[PDB]
Amino acid sequence: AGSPVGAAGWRVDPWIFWAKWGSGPDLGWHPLLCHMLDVAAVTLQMWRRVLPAAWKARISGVLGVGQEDAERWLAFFAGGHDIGKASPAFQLQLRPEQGRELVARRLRDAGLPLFNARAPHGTISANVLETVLADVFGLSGRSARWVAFAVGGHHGFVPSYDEVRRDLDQQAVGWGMWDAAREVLLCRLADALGLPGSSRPTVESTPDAFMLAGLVSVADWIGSNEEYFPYAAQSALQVPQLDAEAYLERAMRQAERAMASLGWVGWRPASGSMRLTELFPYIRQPTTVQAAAEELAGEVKSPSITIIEAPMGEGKTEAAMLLADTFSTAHGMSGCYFALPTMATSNQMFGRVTDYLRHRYPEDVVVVNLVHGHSDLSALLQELRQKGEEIFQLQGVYDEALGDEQLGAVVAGQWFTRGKRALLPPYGVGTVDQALLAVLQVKHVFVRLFALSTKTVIVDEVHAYDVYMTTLLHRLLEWLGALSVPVVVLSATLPSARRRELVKAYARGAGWQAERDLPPAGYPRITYAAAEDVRGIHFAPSEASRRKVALRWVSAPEHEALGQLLAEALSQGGCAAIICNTVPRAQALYSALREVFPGLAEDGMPELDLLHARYPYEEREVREARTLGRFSRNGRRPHRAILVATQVIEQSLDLDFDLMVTDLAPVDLVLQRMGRLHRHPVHDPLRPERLRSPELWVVSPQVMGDVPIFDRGSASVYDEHTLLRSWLALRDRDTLQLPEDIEELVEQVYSDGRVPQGASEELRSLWERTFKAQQKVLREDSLQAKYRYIKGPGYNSIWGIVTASVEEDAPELHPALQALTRLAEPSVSAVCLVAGSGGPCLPDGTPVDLDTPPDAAMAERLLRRSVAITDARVLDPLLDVPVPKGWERSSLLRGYRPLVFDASGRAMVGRWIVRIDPELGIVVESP
Ligand SMILES: Nc1ncnc2c1ncn2[C@H]1C[C@H](O)[C@@H](COP(=O)(O)OP(=O)(O)OP(=O)(O)O)O1
Ligand SMILES: [Mg+2]
Ligand code: NI
Ligand code: NI
Ligand code: NI
Repeated sequence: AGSPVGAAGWRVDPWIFWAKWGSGPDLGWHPLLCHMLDVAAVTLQMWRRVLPAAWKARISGVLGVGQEDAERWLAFFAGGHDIGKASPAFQLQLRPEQGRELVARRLRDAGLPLFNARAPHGTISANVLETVLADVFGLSGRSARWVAFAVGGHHGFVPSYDEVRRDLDQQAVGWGMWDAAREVLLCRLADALGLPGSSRPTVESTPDAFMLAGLVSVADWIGSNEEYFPYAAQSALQVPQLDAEAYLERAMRQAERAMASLGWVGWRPASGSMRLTELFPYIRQPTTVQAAAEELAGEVKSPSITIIEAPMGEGKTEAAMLLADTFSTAHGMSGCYFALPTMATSNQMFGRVTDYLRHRYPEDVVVVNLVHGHSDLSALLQELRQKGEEIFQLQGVYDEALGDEQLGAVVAGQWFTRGKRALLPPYGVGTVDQALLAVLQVKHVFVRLFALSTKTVIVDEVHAYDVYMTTLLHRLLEWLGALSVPVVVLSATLPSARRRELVKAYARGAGWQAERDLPPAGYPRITYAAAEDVRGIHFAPSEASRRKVALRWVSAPEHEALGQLLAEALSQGGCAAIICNTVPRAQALYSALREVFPGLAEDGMPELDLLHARYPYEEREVREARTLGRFSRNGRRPHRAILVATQVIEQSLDLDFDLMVTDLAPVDLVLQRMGRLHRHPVHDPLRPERLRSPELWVVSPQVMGDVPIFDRGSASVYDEHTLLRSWLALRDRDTLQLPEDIEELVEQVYSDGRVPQGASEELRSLWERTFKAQQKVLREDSLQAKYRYIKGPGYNSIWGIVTASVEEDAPELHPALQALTRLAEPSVSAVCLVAGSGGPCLPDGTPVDLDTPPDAAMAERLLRRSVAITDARVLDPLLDVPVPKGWERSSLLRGYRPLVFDASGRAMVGRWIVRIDPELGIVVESP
């Protein structure tokens, strides 16, 4: 520091600097030191009221200090996140319309030099902390640099090394008097936290600092809510006179109230030492997999991965929740995230999770988990309808890459509105995609790693096709292993190579130097892996799982006779499902099937029904509720019904069907679809005699010679070569011998064996060609990994864990990078409206003002019309439609495109016609 500073300069007065500033009705402002005390207070309350004890113990172990020192120091860093706001570049950012000259004269009175240079405040925070944390606070240079970059990454991305130590203007950061000012602020915040003269923490572990950045981001978000953290200054004209400690106390109580509103407090484990029959009253005699799980439960270690492989319908989820209960009770990991399969809704799972949660936690589960632990939109809607202003609302989030403070407040505020919100609460149910996003190079990934770090992860239903086609779960397992996160993976069946690479990934993250191989065990089995311990527990399949399943084919010439086949099969009655690989095929087959089954069912709704994601959300709620009401284990089963549907039935849902028709798919997916066939024994006596023998109809592809010709939709959804392997594995079967044939088929298709089996040359050509295509895809993804995936845990530099496109912002996320990695289909969110005078209107029938943000009621009614279009034909033209100016400033409606149908229910989008059918849902069609 090259500028001498006199005592008059050291008088400074800390309170003059601002961190938050008002706009309209709020003429006041928030002093920077107040904001730092607020974020530190939120960190303290997190440590004392939210975080699981195992997390605090482990982080205290990494820090090398006791839990008290770890608490005050983490609070010090998190409060130190905005230290760079004390720079000329940020203080002069103020709007001229809102008293910028007043702040200018106020700084000038202190004697601070002024400069017009501009830099993001977080990079400045890294630039100052990397030196100040060492030269004053006595931390090692590595810990200082690590805390500096991590804390400086809080608005989206950790700064690149050049951003902090090369391109950064000195005039932007300031020096001399500014350094004395920041030194004063940091010393006062530290004294308020009681840092002297406690032993200095070691922060040299890269992954830990990385997730800690996510903790800091969440803390700043909590401090950004003006309802719980009102600005201390009542007007720009005057600087408040404050005692830092009393303000810290008030900030702590406010933090407690704010986090209490989010339902993070207070999940007391309330042990306890419960058995499986107690947690789940509905089960009398536990299934064999649950028995082996109950036996394993007494021997589990704090960080370990479990892989459960049992036939579908055997009740693996209760075993997973059992191990999770053992983790929360006996190992201090009181939190869990239930990672659902991508096509699954959270609804049915959430009730099971709630029913388990009643046995371990007080009735706060009613007042907390019901609205906060749910990922899907219905909970957000009920939270909107409920009094009062239940949704968390941010303001004054100064993300430089967005155009203004409130815009950044909206983008950050999406974390409390979008499905990713389910990640935040200690118990949450949601898609596996939210957890898989943690390894992508996207905004705020460290927030995801931080959320996952505090909970055991339970991956419900893993498919072999997914683990074969992508590395996402492997990388997530590496980072999960680094964070000492317990993991349970449910699966109907996996190839041995897949289990090997998964356990290898979690072990690689764990740092487990032991290289001993996984013990062999017959199917069904439970793999297990702790530090010093590794197990392969085989167990006898339940006798109910021993069934022969008929496998009939319907060839393309017979395909139009398929409805007549449904007539001859269901003539005696009985439920039946028909899975389709794509929405348009489902709509078409349904339209064809309407002629065959006109009749109403006993429940007063038609026996024929359709289900897919492409509906306005309320209609989706109706059809989903009707389906779950018909075909669940306890539902009012119709004497006869037919349900055409996509793969939304294929995953997670607890449905039962007397008969199953399905499109060709990779075999693990077909079996997963087949798990809904005769799933519940209680339904056995009442089944029609024609359907008493389980039977699985598969839709055959057109076959020129011996060469299959897959339909374009399935070809676009699934890898073509895998479909070829599956069709070859299934084409000669007459009967499936469960449960061994499950593992047999899956280990046949995904394993090394090439079986042309002496067929035609053209088929060999199709084989080699489709395989070359698949390998070209996998290779191309492997070569683009630097631009897509974050560095693994063993990477040494805290910077460069995420490189480009840093601070865009905010880069996709779901529409873009999600698609290149095939994590999910790219899509547009849309709001179905109707045309009329005065612009777009709701169907019933009130006008919408697109120019202003919606009120919560109107936002709810608008969200009820929402739909996630994913069709390639109209996706781009829909993106070209601007998001209306009032919506992008709303966290509830950012990224949503209005979709104005006419009275005919038609709308002109691109060359294509979009139409909103009462039965078919949204329908794309050529004009
Ligand atoms: N021990 C049990 N005995 C009898 N029924 C049980 C038992 N445990 C759970 N069930 C019920 C609850 C569910 O409604 C139904 C299916 O359980 P479930 O956990 O969904 O199996 P699963 O998850 O392994 O199937 P899948 O592999 O297809 O996802 O059986
Ligand atoms: Mg399951
Ligand atoms: Ni900030
Ligand atoms: Ni801040
Ligand atoms: Ni901020």
